[PDB]
Amino acid sequence: VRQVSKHAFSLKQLDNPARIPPCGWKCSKCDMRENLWLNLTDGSILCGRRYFDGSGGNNHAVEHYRETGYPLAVKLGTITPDGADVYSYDEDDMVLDPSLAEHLSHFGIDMLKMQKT
Ligand SMILES: C[C@H](C(=O)O)n1cnc2ccccc2c1=O
Ligand SMILES: [Zn+2]
Repeated sequence: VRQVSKHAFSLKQLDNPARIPPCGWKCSKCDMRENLWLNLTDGSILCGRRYFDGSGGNNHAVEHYRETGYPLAVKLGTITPDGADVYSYDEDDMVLDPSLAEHLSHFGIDMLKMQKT
């Protein structure tokens, strides 16, 4: 392998004061509680793409990307002190965010307190 996102150091985050718990997240837009992605620009929590067999998510995170251009999302439940799964929609890859700890702090998340799913 994963390479540093071209957005890791230039990302401009919006001020979103909503409290984000350490576990038991929900899609803002549906019942989903798995394949939930936190968009690092706006703090939106939304579900991953639908699988070919119609399982998986309801496309809410990717729809939000197409509407906004906000490129980086981190998969809740993968955040450890060592890192997380971060996807970049405009680079179409799993990427490194060496600023991840800051990006998550901005929305009041402590990486040392999040729980592995
Ligand atoms: C976050 C995003 C989604 O599901 O909305 N996502 C996540 N992982 C991927 C892995 C490979 C190819 C595409 C995606 C993707 O769109
Ligand atoms: Zn959803």
